[PDB]
Amino acid sequence: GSSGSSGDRQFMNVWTDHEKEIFKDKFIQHPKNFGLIASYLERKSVPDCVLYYYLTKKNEN
Repeated sequence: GSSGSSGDRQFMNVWTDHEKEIFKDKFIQHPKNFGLIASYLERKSVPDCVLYYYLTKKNEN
């Protein structure tokens, strides 16, 4: 990983590995806090991450 910013100029709106890692990184510290986890992920919003929490915690009751 030498080249920092290769390009990816195209607008890509999809949860990527890099993102996921961040979603959890903070979660551990400030769990149940979408206000922060979102602050870091500018590309994403507050009410945008709240969903993920469910997706990962979606079971059949």
